[PDB]
Amino acid sequence: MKIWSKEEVVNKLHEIKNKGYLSVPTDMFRTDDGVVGQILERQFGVQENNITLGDLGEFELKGMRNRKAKSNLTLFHKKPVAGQTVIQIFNRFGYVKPSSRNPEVMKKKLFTTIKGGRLNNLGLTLNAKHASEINLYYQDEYLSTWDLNLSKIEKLVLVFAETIGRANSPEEQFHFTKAYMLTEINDITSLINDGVLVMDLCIDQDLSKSKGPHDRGPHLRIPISKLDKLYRNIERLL
DNA sequence: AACCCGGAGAC
DNA sequence: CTCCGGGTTGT
Ligand SMILES: [Ca+2]
Ligand SMILES: [Ca+2]
Ligand SMILES: [Cl-]
Repeated sequence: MKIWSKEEVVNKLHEIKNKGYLSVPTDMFRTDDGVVGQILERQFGVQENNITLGDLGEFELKGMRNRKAKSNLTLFHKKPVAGQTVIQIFNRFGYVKPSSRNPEVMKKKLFTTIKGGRLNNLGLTLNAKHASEINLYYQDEYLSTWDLNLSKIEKLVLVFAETIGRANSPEEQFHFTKAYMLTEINDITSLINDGVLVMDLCIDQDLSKSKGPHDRGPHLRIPISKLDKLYRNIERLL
């Protein structure tokens, strides 16, 4: 694994921007929102996930399309340590609905954003006692507990891409034009409780093809507009 | 299994 | 806010 110095990251980001629009190799294409991140990883020579460290060593690397209205940033995934499993949650709260991409395919889905301070429309909410005790509730009923490790996201390199071509098509291209270094992370207990950080569940199941469920892992996420609540220092790199 | 990489539109 | 995907890794 290469450990990238800050100066090496800054230099590489300028080189990447100077390359202009980057294309998706045919062998890579798989109708995938995450392709922006795969392309960015290639530029940094990131060959596999490391269980211990952020992609670049000291820093974790994240790419995003620069949409006018931006989806949340996914920080990492983690299964609950205790209580109901994600599959047990899916069994109870999932709902039958056609695929959004292919209307002829029937699915069972649970795509829901859960946060502190509020019940969502499915009755789900979070609270936190410590960063190591984040609890999922349905109304006043305790379901599950997460013990989250934030080590890998202590420092981030976040890079934004402009796009040309249809989203998730083989012709989509990416020009990485802006980047930020985010450091000095805050304790997350209050951020969970106040609904700044959120948890997404992203489980579905292809019923038409008689397949088993696909749990993508509970996602800890944050809106880009609220990153200054998570990190005390945000520096423009590119 | 349990992680990895990321999205959209309505009001 | 509700609602939404594509993978590989570890057993
Ligand atoms: Ca990684
Ligand atoms: Ca990453
Ligand atoms: Cl689980």
